[PDB]
Amino acid sequence: GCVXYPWC
Repeated sequence: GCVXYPWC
């Protein structure tokens, strides 16, 4: 995933 943006 993306650190800060787990919805990415």
